[PDB]
Amino acid sequence: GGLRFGEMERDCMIAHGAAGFLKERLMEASDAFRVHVCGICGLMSVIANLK
DNA sequence: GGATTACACCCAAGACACCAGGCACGAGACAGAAAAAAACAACGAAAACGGCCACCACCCAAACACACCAAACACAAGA
Ligand SMILES: [Zn+2]
Repeated sequence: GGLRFGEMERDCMIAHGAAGFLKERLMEASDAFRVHVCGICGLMSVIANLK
């Protein structure tokens, strides 16, 4: 498994002002995903066929 | 009446529904409700007996008068 980067760790990163490190811990070191939203209704009901 | 009560990490151990009355269909019986007839109200037609005008005579009502009684100004008495 992986180690939990909990809420108090986020508080310490925020105190340090390290925004890029926080974004990288929570996205690229974890469940990063790409979704499509509708520019009109703003719901994730867009049907994307990428191929 | 609800709702919240440290943070991170390690390990082990058990279960991962079974079994029982309701829906459908599955058939009777008085009750939810429908059909009928006979004693219920009235009206048409005949019978004779109760109701209305006479006739009628005896009992209650009015007039006359009697004596009797209740009563009312006032001459007299009285404080
Ligand atoms: Zn849309």
